[PDB]
Amino acid sequence: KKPHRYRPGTVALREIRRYQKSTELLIRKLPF
DNA sequence: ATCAGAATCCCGGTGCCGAGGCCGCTCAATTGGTCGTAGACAGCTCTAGCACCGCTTAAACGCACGTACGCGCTGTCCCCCGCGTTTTAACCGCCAAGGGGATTACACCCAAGA
Repeated sequence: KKPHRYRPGTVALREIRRYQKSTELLIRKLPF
């Protein structure tokens, strides 16, 4: 059985929704 | 149409540092009184805004015809989409460099200061 693999476009929108719902700082603290 | 699959939301559960309630003053807010000038009100004016006519004309709309920018569809191969391996951004215990107590056996005698 071939392992699960999302088509190009699903995880992108998932990350869009996740980062639009949360307001945490996306840039790291020490490098900035 | 239909199922297997990893990804996502809500519920026991918990406790802790952030959110919330209380006390003493004391320095800012309040009261009362004396100056007082910038603000409210009346008056003159003429310039500036407003409405309308005479004569003029380049600007704006409808007509004629096609075309080239506008847009759907096709062939390609590409470089991101996504998973697996450590690693590089720091985080975390024993070497071989010196600073020091210790010694010069055991028992006895002589001399000379506080």
